[PDB]
Amino acid sequence: SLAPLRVGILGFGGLGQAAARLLAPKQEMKLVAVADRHGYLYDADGIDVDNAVQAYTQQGSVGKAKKGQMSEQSIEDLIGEGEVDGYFLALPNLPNTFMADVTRQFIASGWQGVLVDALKRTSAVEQLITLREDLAQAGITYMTGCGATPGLLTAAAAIASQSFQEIHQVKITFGVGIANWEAYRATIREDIAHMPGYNVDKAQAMTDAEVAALLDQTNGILALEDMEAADDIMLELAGICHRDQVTVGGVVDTRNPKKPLSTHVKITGRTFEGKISSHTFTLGDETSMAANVCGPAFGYLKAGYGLHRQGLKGLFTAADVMPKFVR
Amino acid sequence: SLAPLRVGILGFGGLGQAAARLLAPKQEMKLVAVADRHGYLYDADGIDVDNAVQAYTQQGSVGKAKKGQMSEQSIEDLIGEGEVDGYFLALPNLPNTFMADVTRQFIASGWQGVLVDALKRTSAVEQLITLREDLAQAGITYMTGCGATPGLLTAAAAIASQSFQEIHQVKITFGVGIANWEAYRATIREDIAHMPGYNVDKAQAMTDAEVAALLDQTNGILALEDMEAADDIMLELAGICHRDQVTVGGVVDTRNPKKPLSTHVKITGRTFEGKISSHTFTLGDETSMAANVCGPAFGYLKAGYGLHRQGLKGLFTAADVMPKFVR
Ligand SMILES: *[C@H](CCCCCC(=O)O)[C@H](C)N
Ligand SMILES: *[C@H](CCCCCC(=O)O)[C@H](C)N
Repeated sequence: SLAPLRVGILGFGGLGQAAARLLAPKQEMKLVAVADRHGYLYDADGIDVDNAVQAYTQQGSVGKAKKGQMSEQSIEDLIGEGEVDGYFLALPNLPNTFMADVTRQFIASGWQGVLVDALKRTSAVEQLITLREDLAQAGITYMTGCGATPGLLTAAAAIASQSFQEIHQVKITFGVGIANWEAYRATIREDIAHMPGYNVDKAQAMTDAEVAALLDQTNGILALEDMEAADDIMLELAGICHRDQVTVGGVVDTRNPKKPLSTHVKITGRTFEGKISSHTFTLGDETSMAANVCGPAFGYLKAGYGLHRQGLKGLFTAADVMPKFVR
Repeated sequence: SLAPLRVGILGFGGLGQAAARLLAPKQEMKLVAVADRHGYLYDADGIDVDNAVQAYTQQGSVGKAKKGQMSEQSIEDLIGEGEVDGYFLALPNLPNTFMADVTRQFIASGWQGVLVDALKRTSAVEQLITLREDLAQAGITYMTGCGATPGLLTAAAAIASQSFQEIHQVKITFGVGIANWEAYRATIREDIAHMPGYNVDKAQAMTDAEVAALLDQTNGILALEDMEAADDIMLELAGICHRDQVTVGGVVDTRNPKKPLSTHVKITGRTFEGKISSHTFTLGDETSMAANVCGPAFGYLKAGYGLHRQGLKGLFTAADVMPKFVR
């Protein structure tokens, strides 16, 4: 609180903006750094989040904020300009190697400290796993899949698993209600890619005409099933179950702020007594995606710094470490 | 699996017996050591659990098992006789300093490795907190309150807390159905001590006449409220909330194996968006007390060994560390 963790956010779409708002009341964490594609903002005294959001939404980049710098190498620039202890990578993984490529930038820069992502797709977390020794040698402590799911729900399953001799199934069912289309339309193609007959390339190339066309066919509801979702490999690496016993689905209602169903994870297994049973972890319907992604993300950044300060570098998942409550 | 964790159990009432049964199918953990008040059993090749339970239930001590040694200093003897990497302290805290006194024995012996308890009462965990430097200097890694509650539910609350700016309440409600009076009547006074107008001294002095008298007044139901329960100090030490915002209650049905209500923990707080909401973690009704106490206990022993192998000694609670799934 005399010595808060100095943190940055890379990416300032809806998620990074929400992360900035979440950090505002924190005593022991201070936002000093934001970057987007076209500009960055450093302030060792703490970001003016109102000014950064104005700049981004009104002028298209935080580079246009007071103290903002326009730059086409915004991330390269920001890394070198300021004392930052940990970054939240609130970047869409677009192209599908970008998170790994931003991370390769961090490795290349000679910067050390904590990185946290809220990656979703198994194949994305697999690219970060390939970098675990590169990260370790660099002196980076990297927390992967530390959002809502993967993240919060993955940790809940890892704890719930302790009652069982054998895990049979981990089933994640999420709900999202969109309150502000503005701070979502940037990322809707990420969700549509999981729709039947879609892939990341097909979703990303869609026009708003095609998006509105698709959404009108279901009153703005995206019912997603058997998603490529890194909870599977994270629980597998944690020794809890095989990735094939993990299934992720959910509902995003693009036309209602109200969560369309209660986010939960159900962990089914057999106990040492041979009894088959299930634990369920259910999220409150008034906890938003932002709260359930960004809250854990900074809890893992804080846990990560704890690991970093004890000399433990490399790659950790949300299934591997207990997140620390941030005040 | 070529090199399993060699573990012991101190105390062989219903809980220690259940812990022995839980370890039986494990590949990467091997039970080598049991002790009770009047005898001990060491076997580096792995305990015959059938023989140990026969001896205990039939002859009143594992000292009477094959390879068993009768001894009135059973714990002092066992510690010195065998290579054991971690012990589960499945001892009733009777008298109320016994767990701390057994732990002072471990500190005095020069033995190092992992200890785990399933203590319940705040004041008991407070006695272990006083010993944290003694433990560290001794080279012991001590995992306290690593049962069902405290333990599993405490870790669930620590994870659930990450969605919130401020915690308002953590409410734990547990159910226990007693299947076998035999493996419970030894510990029923532990639960009765939490009944209205009772304390530990009054409960412990009760005759079976007085117990049966009390139980007949409620068809064998013990409805317990605002218990002295270490989940409060564990979540406080974890920086999550004040101990006064933690409340523990539940129901033990002494006359039915069926769990009388679903064990759950409800975490209420305010999100960064100012919204009040609750997460709920609910246990399966066919997960027994044994599974939900002993499963986590060995998950924390395994996590503890991981901490020990990286040179981290002293005192950890279930709120502080992610338990590791034991195969
Ligand atoms: C990513 C998943 C969001 C999880 C929402 C959980 C909740 O807040 O209850 C979306 C689908 N892009
Ligand atoms: C200790 C508490 C047991 C917790 C039971 C939880 C469950 O298995 O659902 C007892 C009251 N002695």
